[PDB]
Amino acid sequence: RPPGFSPFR
Repeated sequence: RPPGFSPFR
């Protein structure tokens, strides 16, 4: 869970 991560599914 890195910084600036985006939503999935």
